[PDB]
Amino acid sequence: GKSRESKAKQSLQWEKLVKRSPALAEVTLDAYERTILSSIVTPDEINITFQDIGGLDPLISDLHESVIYPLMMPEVYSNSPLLQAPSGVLLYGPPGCGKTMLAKALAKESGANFISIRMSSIMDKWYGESNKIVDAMFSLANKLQPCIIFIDQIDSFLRERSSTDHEVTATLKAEFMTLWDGLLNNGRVMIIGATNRINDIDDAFLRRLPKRFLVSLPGSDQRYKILSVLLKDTKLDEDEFDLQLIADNTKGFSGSDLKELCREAALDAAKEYIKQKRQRPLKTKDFTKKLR
Amino acid sequence: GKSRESKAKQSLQWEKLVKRSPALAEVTLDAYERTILSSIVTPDEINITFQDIGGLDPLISDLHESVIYPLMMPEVYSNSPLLQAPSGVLLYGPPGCGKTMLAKALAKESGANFISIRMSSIMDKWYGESNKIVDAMFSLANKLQPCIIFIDQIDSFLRERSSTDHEVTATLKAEFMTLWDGLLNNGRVMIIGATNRINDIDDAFLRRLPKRFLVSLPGSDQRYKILSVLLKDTKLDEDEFDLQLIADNTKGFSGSDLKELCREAALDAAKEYIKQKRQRPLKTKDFTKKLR
Amino acid sequence: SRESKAKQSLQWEKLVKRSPALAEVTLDAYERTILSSIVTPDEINITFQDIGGLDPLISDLHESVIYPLMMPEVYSNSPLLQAPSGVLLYGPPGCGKTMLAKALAKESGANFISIRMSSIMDKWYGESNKIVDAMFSLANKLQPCIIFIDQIDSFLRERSSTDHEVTATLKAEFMTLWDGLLNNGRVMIIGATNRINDIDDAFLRRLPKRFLVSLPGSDQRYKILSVLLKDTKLDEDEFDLQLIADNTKGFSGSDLKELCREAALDAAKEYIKQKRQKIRPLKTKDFTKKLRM
Amino acid sequence: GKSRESKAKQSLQWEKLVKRSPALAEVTLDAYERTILSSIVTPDEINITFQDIGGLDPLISDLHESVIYPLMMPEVYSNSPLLQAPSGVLLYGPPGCGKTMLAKALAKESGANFISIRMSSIMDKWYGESNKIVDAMFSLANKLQPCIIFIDQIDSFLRERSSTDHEVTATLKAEFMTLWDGLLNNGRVMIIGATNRINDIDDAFLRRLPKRFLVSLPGSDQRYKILSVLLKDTKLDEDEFDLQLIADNTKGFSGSDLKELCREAALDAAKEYIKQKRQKIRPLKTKDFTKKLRM
Amino acid sequence: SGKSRESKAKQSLQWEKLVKRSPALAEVTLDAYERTILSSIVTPDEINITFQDIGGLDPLISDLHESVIYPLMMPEVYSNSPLLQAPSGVLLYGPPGCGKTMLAKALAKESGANFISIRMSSIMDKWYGESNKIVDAMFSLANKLQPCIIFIDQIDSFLRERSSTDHEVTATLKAEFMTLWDGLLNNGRVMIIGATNRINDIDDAFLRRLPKRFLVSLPGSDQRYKILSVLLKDTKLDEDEFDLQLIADNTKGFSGSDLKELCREAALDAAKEYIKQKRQIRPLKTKDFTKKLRM
Amino acid sequence: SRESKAKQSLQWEKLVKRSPALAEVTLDAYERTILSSIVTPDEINITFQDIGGLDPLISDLHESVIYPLMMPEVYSNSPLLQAPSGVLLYGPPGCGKTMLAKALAKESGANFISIRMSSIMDKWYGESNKIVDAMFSLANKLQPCIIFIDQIDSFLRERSSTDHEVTATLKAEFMTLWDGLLNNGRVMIIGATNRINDIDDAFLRRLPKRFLVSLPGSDQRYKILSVLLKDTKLDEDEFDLQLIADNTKGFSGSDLKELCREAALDAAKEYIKQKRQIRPLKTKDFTKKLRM
Ligand SMILES: Nc1ncnc2c1ncn2[C@@H]1O[C@H](COP(=O)(O)OP(=O)(O)OP(=O)(O)O)[C@@H](O)[C@H]1O
Ligand SMILES: Nc1ncnc2c1ncn2[C@@H]1O[C@H](COP(=O)(O)OP(=O)(O)OP(=O)(O)O)[C@@H](O)[C@H]1O
Ligand SMILES: Nc1ncnc2c1ncn2[C@@H]1O[C@H](COP(=O)(O)OP(=O)(O)OP(=O)(O)O)[C@@H](O)[C@H]1O
Ligand SMILES: Nc1ncnc2c1ncn2[C@@H]1O[C@H](COP(=O)(O)OP(=O)(O)OP(=O)(O)O)[C@@H](O)[C@H]1O
Ligand SMILES: Nc1ncnc2c1ncn2[C@@H]1O[C@H](COP(=O)(O)OP(=O)(O)OP(=O)(O)O)[C@@H](O)[C@H]1O
Ligand SMILES: [Mg+2]
Ligand SMILES: [Mg+2]
Ligand SMILES: [Mg+2]
Ligand SMILES: [Mg+2]
Ligand SMILES: [Mg+2]
Repeated sequence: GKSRESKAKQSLQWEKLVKRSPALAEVTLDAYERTILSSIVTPDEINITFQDIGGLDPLISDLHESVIYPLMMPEVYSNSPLLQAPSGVLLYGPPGCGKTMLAKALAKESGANFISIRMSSIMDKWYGESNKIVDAMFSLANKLQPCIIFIDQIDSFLRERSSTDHEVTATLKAEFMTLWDGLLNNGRVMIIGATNRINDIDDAFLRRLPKRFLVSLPGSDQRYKILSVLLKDTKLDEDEFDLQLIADNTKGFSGSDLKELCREAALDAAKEYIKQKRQRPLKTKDFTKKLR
Repeated sequence: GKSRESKAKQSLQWEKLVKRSPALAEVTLDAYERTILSSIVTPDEINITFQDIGGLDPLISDLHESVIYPLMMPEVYSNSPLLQAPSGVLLYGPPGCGKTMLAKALAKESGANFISIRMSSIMDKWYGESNKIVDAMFSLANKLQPCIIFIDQIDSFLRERSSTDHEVTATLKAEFMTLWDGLLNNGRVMIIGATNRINDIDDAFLRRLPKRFLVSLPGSDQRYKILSVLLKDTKLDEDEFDLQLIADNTKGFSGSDLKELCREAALDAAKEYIKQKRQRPLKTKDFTKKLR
Repeated sequence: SRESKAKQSLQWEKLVKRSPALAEVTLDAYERTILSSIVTPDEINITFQDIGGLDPLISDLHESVIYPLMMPEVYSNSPLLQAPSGVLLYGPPGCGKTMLAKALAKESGANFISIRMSSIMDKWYGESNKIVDAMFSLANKLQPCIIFIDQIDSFLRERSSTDHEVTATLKAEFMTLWDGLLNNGRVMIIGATNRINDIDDAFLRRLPKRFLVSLPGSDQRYKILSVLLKDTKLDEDEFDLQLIADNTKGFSGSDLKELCREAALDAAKEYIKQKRQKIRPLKTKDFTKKLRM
Repeated sequence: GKSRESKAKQSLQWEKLVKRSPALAEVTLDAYERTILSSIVTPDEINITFQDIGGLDPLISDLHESVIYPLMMPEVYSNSPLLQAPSGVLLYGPPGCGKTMLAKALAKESGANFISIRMSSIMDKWYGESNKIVDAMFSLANKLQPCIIFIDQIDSFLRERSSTDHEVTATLKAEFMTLWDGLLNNGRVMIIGATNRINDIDDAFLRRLPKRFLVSLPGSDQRYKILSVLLKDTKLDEDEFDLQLIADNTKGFSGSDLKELCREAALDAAKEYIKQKRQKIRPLKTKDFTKKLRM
Repeated sequence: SGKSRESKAKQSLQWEKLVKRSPALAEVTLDAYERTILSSIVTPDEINITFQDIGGLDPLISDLHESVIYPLMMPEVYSNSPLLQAPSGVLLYGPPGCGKTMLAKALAKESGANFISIRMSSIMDKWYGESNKIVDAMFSLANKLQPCIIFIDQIDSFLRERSSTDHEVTATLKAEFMTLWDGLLNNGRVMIIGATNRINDIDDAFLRRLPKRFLVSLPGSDQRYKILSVLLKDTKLDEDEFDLQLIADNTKGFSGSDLKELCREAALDAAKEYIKQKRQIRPLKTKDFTKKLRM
Repeated sequence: SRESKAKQSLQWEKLVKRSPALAEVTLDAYERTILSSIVTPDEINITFQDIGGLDPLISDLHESVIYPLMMPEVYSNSPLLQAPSGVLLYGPPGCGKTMLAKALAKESGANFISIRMSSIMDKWYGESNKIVDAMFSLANKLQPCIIFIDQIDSFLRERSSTDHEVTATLKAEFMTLWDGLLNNGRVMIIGATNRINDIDDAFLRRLPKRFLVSLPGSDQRYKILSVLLKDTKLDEDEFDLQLIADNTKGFSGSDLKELCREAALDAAKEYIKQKRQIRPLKTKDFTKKLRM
């Protein structure tokens, strides 16, 4: 971290990481390892928990029973070597499905050390430093034993390797595959991404993500569930309000669609509250006015 | 390089190598040689042996009798000047079929001093350091005479040279090409590489890897073999389990996909046991349920 | 590195024993650094007779390169008969450029500087340039000399504005000493490359003699297979090398060497297993089964 | 000497050392040994005690039992020869975490003779004078049998040797390695060093510092203890003031940062009192500390 | 080290100024290197800049006063709490030309502390170990002249982030500076004050030693108005045509030095006729500055 | 210095006690201040059997150094068996080189001159050359003599124009005096360096015999732990030394001494607390202090 504020952020992240577990006090880091630590996200920083995300009850339960307990509880799962947590985890679906919120909840509830690295922080201007950054990132995730590495926009980073791509990026991707699944066995390291398209991911990179969570468009019951959890603690009508009519009228709708519709429905009456304040339950009419 | 932890790791690996071969104690190493010494994998670090490999028995036997025995038994093969070890070995194939585990078994059981090198330790930002590091790698391999230098993801390291290549990468590849096969002949040093796109490798580098092993997608009997060696030391149903149906129904399944399928079957089979422990024999239904 | 200094002393002693006139020659520090890369004929295991399929190329290389350089009294009558200032061995990979390089290091008798870019490069400022200058000065001091740069398409790559300042200064210094105001003695630069087009034009000019080590023909491949299978037991009746040479279309010398090694291993696997507890004669089925045919 | 203040300080330090140890009056010193004696630090000069350090009580106790007591009392540990004091001690860690506070506590509370030699008194422009200075430093430490040679910022003095190093520096480092752990066995001399860049120290010098104390950035409980120690003999509010929150949100703050925060908090608390006095002190509050603090 | 007759005379003159400034300073004596440092001191007579000559930094000037100057110069007022003492170091960092050396000059003249404005050429020396002795004598002299502020202009170069590639004298010099700045021996009323543009260039251990940090940022609209009003003092201005407010709005992104140059160009263009008459004054107007301003 | 003169008289008296025929030898003032820095056997408390893990090196050092220097008649039959004029106990730090020097000082019986560079360099011009000349003259006069220069790498560093003129003429004088030492008297210069490469090659070739004291092996570390833990009470069953030896990867002799010291302190801290108002040493006390 060249910047002083980056160094301060690194110190804050390291102090919080030591606070979460004192077993990291004796662990000594490298310079690029501290640079990777700069992006480490702590559970207190994340606001979204697994209780916040709804409608994906089969997917949330699958995520729990196949990731959280296999990784954080090796004592329980140590009966066989096949019961370990997988090398990678994939989340794929259409845009606007709240996969980033799923990653936030997967960071928080688990309490696993989380690195939310990006393509920009990995690439460095000097020659050969992107590979060293990737190596120190994997070394840090090995040092922080119950750690999850998260990459958002994984389709760009795990993009298929061709002959027309930049040599720095191809070398970086090959180094990433070497450290991800190579001779040197990783610790309890799980790489996690959210992609709009699964075809963009390389087949070798698709191999390193053996479990894929289809964050599919919610079904009618699941649309109702997400409408309920994204209208929580919203001052609405007790008698007139009916979520099922909105769920039936919203066919082929994503989470972002319902989120923006609820946002507009709240704002149009917040305006009237401001108007009265210058000198509060809603109704169906706001929701169904948008519906046609 | 000059880091305290890296120096301790280099001393540990050198002590392990001296323990493996008492004759190695009297040899001397340069500073760059000590630097590349940190990339050496000792047999104890690898948890995968040759017998953990299934479905590649013809490949295992051919690789032994054509790669390991000519290299590690030179007195036996010294009867003819055409029985030496190949100057290079390429393990290429579709992802999952086990090239990395081939290299793991070679690191554990061949008895050769292994050098698992990634690109990050090779590339250096300073001018002329990467070429000296490659020269030191080859000199160290020559000094530890039955050595193996393994480059996972060798396609990016040995890509087809172009005018658009970075100068340091191009000079790096040319220096590697020179030391690999030049006037100053190497000892019993062999470069083993792993890749998926064999055509991505340079033609003059594919020449230096003559003994190429096509680790292709396993067949039905092969897939039965990986399913059997994956499900060892695990409780199975005596009558209900029918692994032949699982092997036949896993159409187009790589080794890693097979491992993930086995792990998922074990998880849904032992969910109840894990729930009981937090406060189940495997059957055909567990495997076929995750199978599609 | 003490190994480097010991190597320099050993090669200097070898060159002094080879040429008594070299004893009184004094060298600078960077000259000794280059002297670390001197290749003596004792380090090369291969003579010119082991290169087969290039006999016209070998003879022409001799008459145009080795004889005009090693014996200047024979060619001194006419000034046009001077040995070339550079030689390029370009072609497809595996056809035998380093074969001729090792043979020139062994049998020509010229002092050999098989330099690599690891020795030429230096992290400190103004050190790579002085290393190249001392390389040329040392080659001038060891008056019949051959400087070899394997994979020369990288050292002498086409110059661009994106090139590093130290490497641009390096290539310019190489150009200046290669053919500048102060002409060299009997110093000839020899290079090998897979990509001749990547070499700079101002360097391709400085390599006037160009040997195209092309892909071997049928008779050439027969010569390579006869050379590689020398001192190896062959079947008098079954084994016929002409069929094998004809069948191996588009095979370089390295591919033929790998075919010979694999065939010998397949033939002698039973001998190997007996040793684990004579060599079987090599047959045409043994070679042809491995080959695609 | 070559300076009136230097000679006066030499005489004063020698008198203090003679008063501390009556048997030291019979010991004669060389001119270079007197120049080293000019750098003797007595406890009366140091104002920090071990009680003035907070958040390092496990480290303070470990340092005591492994360094101070094995050196100060050898009769308790003399039942076995393996209980002797370490030859060197390295206090390494990020800056501002209390390494020189521990050094001051070692100077005052431990009771060992303390030399806080600086790199100016060691280096000399002449030939061989620096090496004679180092040799006399080690001889003086041996004469003052329970000595501690403290060298603040030992990373620069004991940096990795190289050909680029001046010949006097390389000769100096070789002389230090010879006297420190070489053919002649030292007395109860311990070389205590503080640094921020442990990796800069030579490996051959690092082996001569076998006891290593890592003074890292303070934790939340450590920050609370440090703030409680720093805010002693102050007027604090009985109900408004609460140190726990303030220790909580000062993430990544070293001891120096906490001292600065307390300093500016005291200044802005008393600002009205100074305004009155220039023409009592307001008790400190949590809003006062968190106003200067950036949260 | 190296001394000259003119340098000796300058040191003698500075010593006379110090003795006249404080009678108790006459009884102390100095070393040769202390006298060398004496040449780098600054008296209020040599400075023509007052704290009233700085515009736009009035809250920063008041904060600097209350947190820096008053605790250092009247410890009797602040002696009720030990946490009221002056900071060990103060960093004046910001974009270039914003007024850091203006603040330092006003500090040297109006605060009244013995000011040592040291430059990098007086510290470095080719001879071995002379830089460390120069720094040691600098700190000893600053302790001798008890209220003392040591100014290192462009302190980023002196206190740059240490690395293994640093010269042995540079690294030893910086380690000696860190040892004396805050080490075993507590400094007296000595404060090291440094101006810089590259705060990020400074090592973390040095930034630890400069806890009070002042950001002299680029001036705002009101700040630019105050700077222009200060610069245009004792210069005739048009009663009606001049409008400093509009000028202040249009000079966006200007530092104090840029505004000084704008005023210089405007004044020269105004007085060109007067200079033509003198070779063989018009009051300043808005168009004078506007013809140069590039809004 | 009066103390220096007292030390000189004490050393000369001890030498006269060691060799009765040595009383006749006359001294110069430079020879006296050289004599001030020599070491007698009683000052050394380290004996050859106090060094563990170096018994092959102990025997080689004996047969090539101790006997040829002490018994010249026996080994004068072949010039190869004669004592070399230069011995270099080089190796990694903390492996026993200066302990080997201490044992050579105490057990040889040869007059050991352990000089330091503080006694050789001098500010006055020409005094250092007289010091070195008197050193070699005293080595001549004390007929069995070993000039031990601890850290000879700094003395014998590569000559450069940046070095002082006095340093250059000192190195020239030392080369002049060192050459001709073969077959003229029995004087051998013993050096001990961490970094052999720092030695100037012209001075390096004056040391033909080289002893590599490398990092100890597992068996050597077991022997070192056995030697260090002598006259110390150990548990009969709970204490196994081979576990400590195998767990101390890359540990030098100094590091092993520190580990034993801290383990003994940790085990005896309860007895120390009782005394201020000994437990047998066990494997657990080592392993809690040790890192696995
Ligand atoms: N022959 C085999 N025997 C047993 N298990 C196998 C075999 N091949 C693959 N596997 C299983 O599949 C996984 C394959 O991982 P491996 O590291 O071999 O893939 P890879 O070679 O890195 O793939 P890629 O081509 O994407 O680089 C292993 O974890 C292993 O459990
Ligand atoms: N003309 C030849 N005669 C005999 N053997 C040959 C010939 N050409 C190649 N070979 C065999 O092939 C092997 C490799 O040849 P060589 O090393 O000359 O290729 P190369 O020129 O280095 O390839 P590249 O052009 O990629 O650098 C040699 O060991 C040699 O045994
Ligand atoms: N553990 C602590 N307990 C109480 N106060 C502390 C502690 N650590 C630091 N401080 C306060 O912070 C200031 C830091 O001074 P200190 O001597 O620790 O710095 P230093 O160790 O010299 O710096 P460096 O780490 O760069 O050598 C001290 O004045 C002290 O008041
Ligand atoms: N706040 C201000 N009020 C009035 N004039 C100012 C102010 N700041 C700067 N100036 C004018 O700008 C000129 C330069 O300011 P100063 O010398 O403080 O910059 P500096 O801090 O030395 O810059 P650098 O960062 O490049 O060292 C001064 O002569 C002054 O006239
Ligand atoms: N081979 C060994 N056998 C027994 N004890 C050893 C051995 N090596 C080291 N030790 C112990 O560790 C300590 C190491 O100090 P020693 O003087 O041997 O190091 P050194 O030779 O000075 O190393 P360097 O010169 O590289 O600093 C010794 O006091 C000794 O007690
Ligand atoms: Mg792979
Ligand atoms: Mg070639
Ligand atoms: Mg300090
Ligand atoms: Mg300035
Ligand atoms: Mg030693």
